[PDB]
Amino acid sequence: KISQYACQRRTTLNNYNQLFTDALDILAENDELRENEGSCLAFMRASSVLKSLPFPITSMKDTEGIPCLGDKVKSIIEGIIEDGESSEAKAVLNDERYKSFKLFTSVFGVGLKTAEKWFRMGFRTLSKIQSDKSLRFTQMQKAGFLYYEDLVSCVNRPEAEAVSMLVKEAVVTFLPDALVTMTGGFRRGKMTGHDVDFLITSPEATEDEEQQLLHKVTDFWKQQGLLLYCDILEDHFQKCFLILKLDHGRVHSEGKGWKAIRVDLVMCPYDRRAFALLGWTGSRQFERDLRRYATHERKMMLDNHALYDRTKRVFLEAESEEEIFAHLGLDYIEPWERNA
Ligand SMILES: Nc1ncnc2c1ncn2[C@@H]1O[C@H](COP(=O)(O)CP(=O)(O)OP(=O)(O)O)[C@@H](O)[C@H]1O
Ligand SMILES: [Mg+2]
Ligand code: NA
Ligand SMILES: [Zn+2]
Ligand SMILES: [Zn+2]
Repeated sequence: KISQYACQRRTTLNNYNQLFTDALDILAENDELRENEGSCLAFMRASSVLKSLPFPITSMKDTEGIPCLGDKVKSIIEGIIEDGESSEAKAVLNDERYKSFKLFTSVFGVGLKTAEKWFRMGFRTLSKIQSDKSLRFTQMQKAGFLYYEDLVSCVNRPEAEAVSMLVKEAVVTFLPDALVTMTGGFRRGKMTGHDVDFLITSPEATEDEEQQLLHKVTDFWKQQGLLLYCDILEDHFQKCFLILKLDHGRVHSEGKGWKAIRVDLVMCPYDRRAFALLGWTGSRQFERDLRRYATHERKMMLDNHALYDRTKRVFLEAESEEEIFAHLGLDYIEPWERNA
């Protein structure tokens, strides 16, 4: 029996139901833009469970016994079986509010509130936004527009590895015992991503040394002329959202000779490294279900910093992700099996 929880399913990148899940992902994204949290969650859970299937749905009979497939979702699956397309997802792709919100929030520094403001002002294109004489932009948005074409092109594995080298070189200069781990999509086996994420931790660094590392690393890059954008502002761990200048010569896999890359660095206390690694590896749906399973099935409270047992009234310690899964009573799910 397929569990309703992503943390009790193995979800690899070989999706046999991309026709269904691409449509369900568009409908979920539209509900997120329209602030319809409930309908968003229903489409996300349905899409997630279909991603775990070891076979493609080819008839409505194939959906029997699958959880998280409500009547609305089954109508969408039925329609795709009928003519290979989703009329509902096609209408979203042609909707002016959906097109505008996707386009505006694709700019680094632009969220739902700014996207909504620009749409209600009558803006539909980034060219008209950028060239407007009355609009005032945040420092994040200015960087978002300046490096737009590089940031909107996907980061591949040779680029991610070239960034990892840069991060490690900088970090070990100030903390030689530091452990630097690539997290996010790339840790789950993905070939591409919109950014590169790293978890940094040090077994011997003091509270002050831990606090100063991201300032030291970014000042070092600022001096080297590689820091294009930097925000050291917050999970509750110290983190930074950056734009780094990646020289093409550093990539072992034409233009200006470099590419702007979105990089996120997270510094955590050594003792919480397993909780942080688990939270930053993802996927988003895998994390949501892990936390929901912990609460509803185990009366435990899980986040990126700790695991608390409400019955035993104790915090549970872990040196690895495997120990967290064991505390929760779950079979271990490998990072490449967390693509829920
Ligand atoms: N601010 C935050 N607080 C807690 N957890 C976070 C977080 N930001 C991200 N995460 C978790 O860490 C991961 C990476 O951050 P993001 O780059 O924004 C999404 P991603 O799908 O994992 O990478 P992608 O750009 O390759 O698609 C996600 O899987 C996410 O669930
Ligand atoms: Mg990521
Ligand atoms: Na954005
Ligand atoms: Zn990120
Ligand atoms: Zn916390």
